Amino acid sequence: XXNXXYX
Amino acid sequence: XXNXXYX
Amino acid sequence: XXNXXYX
Amino acid sequence: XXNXXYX
Ligand SMILES: *[C@@H]1O[C@H](CO)[C@@H](O)[C@H](O)[C@H]1O
Ligand SMILES: *[C@@H]1O[C@H](CO)[C@@H](O)[C@H](O)[C@H]1O
Ligand SMILES: *[C@@H]1O[C@H](CO)[C@@H](O)[C@H](O)[C@H]1O
Ligand SMILES: *[C@@H]1O[C@H](CO)[C@@H](O)[C@H](O)[C@H]1O
Ligand SMILES: *[C@H]1C[C@](C)(N)C(O)(O)[C@H](C)O1
Ligand SMILES: *[C@H]1C[C@](C)(N)C(O)(O)[C@H](C)O1
Ligand SMILES: *[C@H]1C[C@](C)(N)C(O)(O)[C@H](C)O1
Ligand SMILES: *[C@H]1C[C@](C)(N)C(O)(O)[C@H](C)O1
Repeated sequence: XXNXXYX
Repeated sequence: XXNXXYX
Repeated sequence: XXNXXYX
Repeated sequence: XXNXXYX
């Protein structure tokens, strides 16, 4: 990761 | 809000 | 984004 | 003010 979310 | 990110 | 805030 | 925006 490294991005965020939430999915 | 309620979503996340990060932008 | 493009909106503002703050939430 | 105190809120943000932008309008
Ligand atoms: C990103 O979100 C995860 C899940 O809640 C968390 O473990 C990290 O601390 C946070 O930075
Ligand atoms: C973003 O939201 C996640 C999930 O609740 C949390 O773990 C992080 O600390 C927050 O920055
Ligand atoms: C939020 O956006 C306004 C408008 O561009 C800027 O003046 C602020 O510094 C920023 O926090
Ligand atoms: C809020 O946005 C205004 C307009 O750009 C700015 O003057 C403030 O510095 C900022 O905090
Ligand atoms: C992150 C926040 C969210 C998008 N509202 C969710 O609860 O649906 C997701 C599972 O976690
Ligand atoms: C959230 C995580 C990210 C997408 N990697 C970023 O660091 O670019 C952003 C500023 O914050
Ligand atoms: C932006 C301005 C605000 C709406 N007054 C707040 O302080 O509550 C928020 C956290 O940030
Ligand atoms: C703040 C950002 C915005 C909502 N995109 C706008 O450019 O329309 C407004 C004038 O300023």
